[PDB]
Amino acid sequence: GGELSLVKKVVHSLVVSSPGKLTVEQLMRDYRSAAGCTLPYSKLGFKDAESFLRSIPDTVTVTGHGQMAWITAVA
Amino acid sequence: DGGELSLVKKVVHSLVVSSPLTVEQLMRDYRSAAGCTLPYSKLGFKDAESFLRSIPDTVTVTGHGQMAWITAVATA
Repeated sequence: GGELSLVKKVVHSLVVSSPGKLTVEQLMRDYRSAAGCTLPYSKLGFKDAESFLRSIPDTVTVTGHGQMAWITAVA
Repeated sequence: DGGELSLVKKVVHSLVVSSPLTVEQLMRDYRSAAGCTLPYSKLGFKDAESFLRSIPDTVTVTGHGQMAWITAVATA
């Protein structure tokens, strides 16, 4: 019910709805357009998008580092 | 649909219960909290009131315009 839980569901929907595997920068752009606001990693306490995404392994998997790191839905 | 509306609702409901709101004040509190404008335009509505009237599970609108009064809707 909390905001973290709701953000995790939006991220998951965006990853699953992308046919091809996503980069951090593409997911970032997808969230900004679909929500009208930047992926809220800072509001949730993290220094950058990759740090937040690495904090939710129950939702996504991060492979690599930086803008071009891969983001894939949890198995 | 992917969960974006439910996230806007939760932010809005938190802001309304945490006041003692006009539509104007809700929009400034939303801007101050989320760092973005209340996304009524992206959701297809012509103004904030029309968006807020579209989510009666979350708020109720009394009056019209930016000075309409916004109150929270109780959970089950």
